[PDB]
Amino acid sequence: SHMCDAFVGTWKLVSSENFDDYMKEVGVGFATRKVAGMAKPNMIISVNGDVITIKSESTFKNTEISFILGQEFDEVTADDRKVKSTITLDGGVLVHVQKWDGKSTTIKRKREDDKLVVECVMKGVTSTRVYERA
Ligand SMILES: CCSC1=NC(=O)CC(=O)N1C1CCCCC1
Ligand SMILES: CCSC1=NC(=O)CC(=O)N1C1CCCCC1
Repeated sequence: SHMCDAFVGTWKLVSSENFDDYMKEVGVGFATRKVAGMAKPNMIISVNGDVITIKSESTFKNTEISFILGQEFDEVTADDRKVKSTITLDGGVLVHVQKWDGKSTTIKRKREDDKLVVECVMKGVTSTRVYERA
């Protein structure tokens, strides 16, 4: 058993704010922003030993990352950036940093009440996305 337990399960998007703006900041093109912004993903978090898996399933894309906390990995994002990612647990929050082309973005995932809150930041543009158990 582990503190990451609080994240495990199947989650459904219930609200999004400022995500088109965040995606613009990151450099996502118009057509991708439109189609990804329409997506209503289900997000499946699981843990097997030290390996955490986060899967997103939507009509836009079905993606998945697996990782060990603190240990860099290379990720291809749904908008086709090739980034170096590191995810750590800080004070109960999963902190995901992606670095590419001298740029960086941080994605925080946290449990608040019965929700899983996703906060995405690029420069000083923040987007908040709220998920509930499916
Ligand atoms: C735009 C949909 S993708 C997505 N959306 C979210 O709001 C949270 C989340 O973590 N993901 C992905 C990221 C890549 C790994 C699998 C999950
Ligand atoms: C909520 C995290 S956003 C995110 N995280 C990733 O780890 C991969 C990825 O592809 N994305 C975005 C990128 C913009 C297009 C929509 C998905």
